[PDB]
Order: sequence, then structure tokens, then C-alpha cells
Amino acid sequence: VAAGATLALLSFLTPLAFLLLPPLLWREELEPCGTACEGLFISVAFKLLILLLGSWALFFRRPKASLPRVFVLRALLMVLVFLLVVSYWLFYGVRILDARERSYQGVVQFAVSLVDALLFVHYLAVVLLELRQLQPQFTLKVVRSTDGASRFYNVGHLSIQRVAVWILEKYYHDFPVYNPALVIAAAARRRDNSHNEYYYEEAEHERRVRKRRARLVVAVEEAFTHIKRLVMDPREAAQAIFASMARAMQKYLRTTKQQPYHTMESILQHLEFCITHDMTPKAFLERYLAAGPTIQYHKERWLAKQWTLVSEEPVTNGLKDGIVFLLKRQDFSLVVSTKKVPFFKLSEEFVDPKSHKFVMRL
Amino acid sequence: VAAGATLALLSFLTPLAFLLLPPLLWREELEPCGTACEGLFISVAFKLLILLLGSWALFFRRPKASLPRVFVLRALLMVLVFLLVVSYWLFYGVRILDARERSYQGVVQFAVSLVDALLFVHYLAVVLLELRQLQPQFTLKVVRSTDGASRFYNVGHLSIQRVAVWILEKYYHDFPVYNPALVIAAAARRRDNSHNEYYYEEAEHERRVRKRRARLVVAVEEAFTHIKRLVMDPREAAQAIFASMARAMQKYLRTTKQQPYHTMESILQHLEFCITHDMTPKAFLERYLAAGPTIQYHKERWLAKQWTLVSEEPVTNGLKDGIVFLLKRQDFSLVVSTKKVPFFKLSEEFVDPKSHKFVMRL
Amino acid sequence: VAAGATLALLSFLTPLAFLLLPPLLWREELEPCGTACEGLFISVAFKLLILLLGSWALFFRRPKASLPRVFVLRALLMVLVFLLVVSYWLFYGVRILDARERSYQGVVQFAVSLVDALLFVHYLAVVLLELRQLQPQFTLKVVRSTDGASRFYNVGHLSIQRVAVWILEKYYHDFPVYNPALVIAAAARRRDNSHNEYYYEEAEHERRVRKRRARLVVAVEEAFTHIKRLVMDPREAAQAIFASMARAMQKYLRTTKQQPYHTMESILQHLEFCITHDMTPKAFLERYLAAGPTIQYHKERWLAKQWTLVSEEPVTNGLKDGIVFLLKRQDFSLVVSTKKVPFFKLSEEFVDPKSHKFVMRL
Repeated sequence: VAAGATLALLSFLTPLAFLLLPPLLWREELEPCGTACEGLFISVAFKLLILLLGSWALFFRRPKASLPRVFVLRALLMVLVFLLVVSYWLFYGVRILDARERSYQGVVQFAVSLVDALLFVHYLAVVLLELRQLQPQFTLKVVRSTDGASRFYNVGHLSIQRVAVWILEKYYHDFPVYNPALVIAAAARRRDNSHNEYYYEEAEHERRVRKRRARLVVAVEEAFTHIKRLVMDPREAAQAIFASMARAMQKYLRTTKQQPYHTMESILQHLEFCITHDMTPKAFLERYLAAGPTIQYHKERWLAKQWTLVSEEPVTNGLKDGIVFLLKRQDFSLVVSTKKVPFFKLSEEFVDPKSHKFVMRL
Repeated sequence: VAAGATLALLSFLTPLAFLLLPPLLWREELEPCGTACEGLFISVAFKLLILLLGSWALFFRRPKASLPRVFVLRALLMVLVFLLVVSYWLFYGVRILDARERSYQGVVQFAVSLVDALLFVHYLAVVLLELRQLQPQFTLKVVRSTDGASRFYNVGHLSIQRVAVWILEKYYHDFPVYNPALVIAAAARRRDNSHNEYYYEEAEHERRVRKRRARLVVAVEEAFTHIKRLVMDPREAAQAIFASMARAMQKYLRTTKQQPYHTMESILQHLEFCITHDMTPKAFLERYLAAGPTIQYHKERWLAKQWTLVSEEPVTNGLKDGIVFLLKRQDFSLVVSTKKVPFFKLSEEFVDPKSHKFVMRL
Repeated sequence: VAAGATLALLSFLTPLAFLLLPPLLWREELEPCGTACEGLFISVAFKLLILLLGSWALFFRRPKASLPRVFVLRALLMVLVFLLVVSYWLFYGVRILDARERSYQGVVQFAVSLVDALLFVHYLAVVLLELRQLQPQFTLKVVRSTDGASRFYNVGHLSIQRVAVWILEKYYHDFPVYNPALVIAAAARRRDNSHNEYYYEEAEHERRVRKRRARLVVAVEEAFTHIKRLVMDPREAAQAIFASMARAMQKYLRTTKQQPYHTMESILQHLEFCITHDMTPKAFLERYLAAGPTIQYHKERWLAKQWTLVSEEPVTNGLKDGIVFLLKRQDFSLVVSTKKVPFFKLSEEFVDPKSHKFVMRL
């Protein structure tokens, strides 16, 4: 990442060097030129300000991911910046600096062309890195291998590793959080005719979850009726009203297998959060009634540095119809299937709004 | 917004002024120049057409929101357009217009550099206003403070007010519509051991909602069997078949607290809409069975001009990990929590499709 | 589509022709020029490489749809490329080629202006085709006319046919798959007071779906316990463990009307898929328990070449508040209603985090 900052600093200082070396080295040898040179100095100044603000807006940011192989398009852009700036330096050396060029208008036009080329490389960087994948080309079915939480997405032309990082960004807010606490045909006919134990255990579990949920709703309502706006801190008020709801919260988190997701300190911080921002009991309970996504919880449960990209294809290739890859973790795996978004043939049919006529029969 | 139109008109007329003032003021004093000048006139004409079509496509539109503070990047762009065009006017005045420049090739190259700079400012405007927030940087948990309807979003680098307008654009089609019609530990142990009244009231409410829903489904099916395609207007046919379903619709909207959402005229317009476009009874009922989002209903219920941005941070700053802000309204409040999308470290693992081998034991 | 490739090849070869015809036709007549010409040759080479890589990244791809009328903005871009390149050819012919221009610096600057104009046309193409619709302007309610599956979307400034293709791209992964197997007021009062047959048939159907689902879950769990990692192919292992679950799968697909969606070969391929990628029984069953979207199934069920755009407005116009159009198919119709995203007026309200004070009463 240091080579990118080196290329950025060199590319920013190279037009200023190309403009400031002939007045510093051969000033009296240099030919005087008219107002066209100074107008091109103004163009260099404003276009370098545009280049600096654009590179600030899109490229002066930390890397959001560590890819297992090389970023192909970003390495292409770095090689393009390197070869462009090195070729401009080589030409400026062997045909302007060593030759002691007198026509300063040509040197300033050369710097103008350099800044135009750097702005066009910045535009190509936006095209390659951000604009290429806007048009949706593929539909991704992403399924957890453990509980079968499935979402579908539309993705554009990206490589498999960039699609993988994209899916991991969707995963932490789209799927529910992972919870690990949640002859032959004749034997199958004999077993399927037996007592349907799982049906009644499921009905018992749904019934007792609804009962513990009702106890929790009544507990948190009667808890939030113990305070009112106004001396007592929201931490102290949350600690006061937690005692009238800790037992029903503990019972509901035991019956829904959500015990290690919510410590007592996290529930106290979320109580302080809810009574600070004037949230009702139901807006408090929405964090606890359902499972909720992975980013809702503590950072020790994210484990975002422990993902593994398992693909039979080399992961720098783009997607195609039939690509399946795994986003493995120590706990589960995200199975990703790729299908091509199909070709559409729309036809146009005109109807008349007058032509909608009706009868009373059938 | 008038200053933006003034800057746009001035920036469009400034290259034409820079090209047309030397033939109008000093024509016989002006030096003749070759075909390079006329080729640059062609470049000025086509690049100004490109600039006009791009500014039409992205910037000749009404403001979608009224922000509580200044749009920082748009004011930066307006200051950049102003300082660029004013500096080109000052140089053209004090070094071309007052000096009566004879080298017309330099003046036309100066206008070419001006149009290139305006196209680069337009590109910087697209980078700052639209391309900066494409890369998702933050996950937003947006929760209504009243009923706890929660959605998560990925947002890029935006200020808090632009994130707020973005969330309000997501709110009108993502959340359901707001419906306002919907010692201590020993006392909590005594209360949680009492009769679970809320559980049975919830079961009674779900049962009677399912019964009124079944009555409504049978009513709307038998209502739509009273007409057929073909003389009778769809308004007249909707008014005819509404009488066989108005009672069950009124009972279902009473039992689900959806009475002021649906007037009789709105249900008649939606009946005319459904029988016009050949919609089934279930496609009619999907508007009424669930609550549905806020933009599905009448404009007096949107109240989009009554939002309030409550943030402890000054709202022109970008988001960071831990920003919480409220989108208050007179009825409720959207509590928005910001978390950073975590850094990913993908590793690559190669598996062999031949290496998937299986046994029959366990 | 051949005219677009012809314009692309002509636009790529035109600057090289403008640079290479004066050394090939009048070489000794041609005036020698300094290092400014060669620096502009370097600028032409790198900017043509930028133009080639950008046109590869965004425009060297197959059309994703067949629109019923002309793509208005793409035809505008093709007319702009055609008129620009034809005007540069006409000027180069009648003022450089026929006149036998000696000032070669003007010819090379003319080619530089041509490549700058082509890069600006490419930028305008990105603005018109991709950047115009990023800012969400409209909310689309898309409802199937048969079962009332409804989704809402935010769309930007697009024409009705491009919005239609956009909705069809959202449709194949957002909606569930279409399943066709799923005086007057006094008579309505008499019928609504009768036996609520549909309520009890619905409760019976939900109960038997839960029972067949429980049988299927137990069957697929006991089926996946018949194999283990390690000689036997995943096709052979899937065929072995399918016999202990085919009866409960067939019963669940009969009771949920999902019989023609899943052939025996498709279930065997998905079993091989799940045991290959170490998916649990629940991750196998997520494809079968719910309906799921249309792209999840076989390509004979997509029928993406059979959509019909029914609009009272001519479909090359952009959306506005109140546009309703149909995306008809032989089976159903997607009714699309357009509403304008409302204007927001945010106000700012500062609260003090110290000012959150609380009491114990009420």
C-alpha cells in the first residue's frame, strides 16, 4: 500500500516538476512565451486541484478487505500510472531536460497533457473499480450450510474474490446471526408412519416461546413505566428498571437459545440507549425477540478476519453461469451459487383505457 | 438555487465569449491562423455539447431535499466553478482583452482548456456527489422508536444529513406505515407468576384477525365473480361489486386497526385499478391484509416536510463507528445507529472435486 | 449492433489515421516540428489506451435486453459519435488532406482534441446510461396480478422500458416463483354470517403442511446421517441417501403444490450439491420448504423472452408520478405503480446528552 502512496505523490509532483525545472535550470536560455503559457498554468493549477479532490474522494481511504490474491484491476491501474509517469519522465529527460528545450510553450503543453492523462487515468480507475459492476449481470444464491438462511443478490462483473467481499458485506446485516445452539425405503416407510414426535416438539417450542415472549413484553412494559423524563442518570435508571425485567429476559433468552449473545452489561447499555432516545418497550424488545443479524452483536462474534474463499476456479476470474464457491468460517459456510440474469425480450402492447368494459354476469 | 443557474449560464457562455470577442472587437488587428484554430473550434463545439448533455442528465433537476445545513460538497463545487470561471475571466481581461492579444491560436487554446476544465469539474461533481458513496463503508441500524420496525442498510461516505435523507428515502418503502392505534425483583417475580393475560389476548387477536381475513377473502372472491370482461365502466363495476364486500372489508379494517388508512373512495379507486388491470381478488387484498409501507397511502400521511435531524455531532460531518442520530417526527422517531463494516481477510483454499469421497457408515 | 461496432472501430482508427496520413502522403512537403509533437504522440497513445480500456470495461458487452422501442440515450450517443467523427473526417479532408497542410503540429493537436472528445463522449455515455438513474427519484410498487406478491423499489430517471427491464431483473430474485396451482348487500350479510369454511380449510392446510414438513425434516436428517466424509461418489451417495427421503419429499411437494418445480434429477443434483459442499439437512431443505424465487428453478420456467410491456404512455418517456404499466406474461402480470419520492425538509435540533434526566415516578 506504500507503493500506491509513492505513485500518488510522484504523479502529483511530476507536473509541478515539469513546469518548475526549466525556470530553475536554464532561465536565461529559455525562450519567453506569451499569455498562452500562463493560461495553461491556470489550467494546470485547477486540473491538479480537481485531481487532488477526486483522489481524496475515492482513493485516499483504507482498504476494506484483504484479498487472497492480487486485486487485478487495481494492479492494472497501478501499472498504468507507473508506466505513464515513467514514460513522461523518460521523454522529459531525454528530449527536454538533457536537450535543454527552449520552446517553453511545448513544455507547458506537455505538462497540460500529463495532467489530462492523470485525470483520465482517475476516470478509468472509477470505471474499472466502481462503474463496471453497477449493471447487474448475475444472481447469487447465498445459503448458510448450517441452517439454510438464504438470500439472493444481483451482482455485476466482478471477480470471485470481490464478489466474496461483497457477499460478506451483505452477510453481516442480511442473514440472521449464526447460532450453533439451534430395505432402506421400507425402513423409511416404517419410520414415517410412526409418531410424529418432531411436529409436537416444534409446537411445544413455539407455544413456550410465545408464552415467555408474553411474559417478557409485560415485564418490559411494567419496567418502563417505572421511570419518567425530567435526578437520576440514564445508566442509573436503566439499572433501576432492569431488576423488574431481568428474570423474564433471562427466561426468554434461555428458551430461544440466545444466552451468550446478550450479557447483563449489554442489556444495561441497550436499556440506557432506549430510555435515552425515548424508545418504547417494543423498540427495546426488537433486539431480543428475533435473532437479528451478526453486526448487531459484539465484535468478538463477527470474526471477519477468519473467512476462507473456497473455489474450484482461480478467484481472480469473473463470475459466469454455474460458479459455486464457499465462504467458509470455523463455524459454518456460505455456499454461493451464480446464475446468469436472463436475456429479456420485451414487446409493447397498447391498451385503450376506454376499452375496459364490464358486464354483471359471471 | 438561482446562484447555481447563474454559474451554469455563465460557465456555458464564457467559452463562447472567449472565442467571439476577438473577432468582434479587434478583427483587422487579429492575426490569421491556420486549420488548427478551426479544428479547435470543432472541439469546443462538441465538448460544449457534451458538457450541456451531462449537466442536463445529472444536474438540471429539482432538489430532492432541504438540508438543515449547507450541502458541503455542492457548495465546494459551486465555489470551484465560481473561482475557476472568475479566474479565467480575470486572466482573459488583464492579458487578452486589455492587452489586445494578436495570437488568436492562443486564445482558442485558452478556450479549449476552459471547456476541458469545465468537463473535469463536471466529472469531479459526479465523483463527489454520486461516486463517493457507492462503496459501502457503514451499516446503519434504523429502528422506529415506537414499534421497533428495524432495517439495516449499507451506506458509503456521506455526511449525517445526506445519510438522513437517504434513510428517509428508504423509510417510505421499507418500514410498515406508522400506526398509533397499535423489593422490585420480588414484585416482578410475583407478577411473572400470575396469569399470562397478554399471551391469551394475543392468541385471541390472531385468531379473530384470521377469521375476519377469511371472511374478507371469501367476500372479495364472491365480489369479483360478479363481473366479467366485455356495457359498464370500471368505476361503475367497482361501485357495483363493492356492495358485496364492504361489510367484510370494514370488519377486517376494524380488527386490524387500519380504519383511517382506507377511505371508501380509496377502496373504490383501488377496486377500479384492480379490475382494470385484470388483478385477482388476492392481488386486490394484498394492499389490505398487511400494513404496508408509508408511500402506499395518501400524501397527508407522509408528512415528509416534518422530519427533524437530532444529532450530537454537527450534521455536516461524515459518519463514523458509533454515530447515533434521530430522525424525529411528531408521531415517532427513527433511531439510527452506525457501525463500521469490518475489515475482511479472505484466504484461499483449493479443494479437489475428485476428493469428495463418501462411506455408508454414520 | 453492427453499427455500434463499426462506429467503435472507426472512432478508434480515426486518430491513428489523422496522425499517419501526413507522413505517408506528403512526407518531404511536411514541416518538421519539435518535441511538442512527440509529447502529444505520447498523449495520444496513452489516452487511446484509456479509451480502449474504458470501452472494454463498460461497452464491450452483450445487450442484456431487447427493448420494444429504440434505446433513446444510446441512439443519442451513437448519433453523437457518428456526427463527431464524420465532422472531424470532413474537416480533415477539406482543410488538411486536400489542402496538404504543412503545419504538422496543428494536425497532431487536432488528433489530441479528437481523442479528448472521444474520452468526453465516453464520459457522457457513462453519465447518460449509468449515472443518471443512481439518484432515486421514484418509488415503484410492483404487484403480481395473480397472488399479490408486492415489492417496492427506488428507481431514478429512466424511461418506462428501462424501468421495465430493471423490474424484470429484480423480479427473478425478489418475488416468489409463480404457481398457478395455488339486494346484494343483504346476500353479502347472509353469506358472511354463514359457516367460515375458508378459515378452517386454511387451518387444516397449515396444520398438514407443518406435519409433512416435520416428516420431511426428520427424513432428510436421518438421510444425511447415512453418509460421512472420507469410496463412493457424491452422485452415488446422493442416490443412496435419496431413497430414505424420497417419500417424505414427494408428500411435502404434493401438499405444498410444488410438484413440477422439482424433478427427481433436480433433487438428486441438489443432494449432490449439498453433500459436496458439506451442507446440513436444513440447508438442503431451504430450497424445498418455501416457494423461492423464479431464477432458483429451471430455465424452461423463466420464460424471459415472453414479457410484454403494456403502457398507456409511449414507453420511451421517463417516469412521473402516476405512471402505471403492466409487465404481462402468458401466466400473470406485474402491475407497476409509480409514485414520486417526496420532498424532504429536514430541520436540525440539538439535544444535550447531559440533559437526559430521569425520575422514579410514573
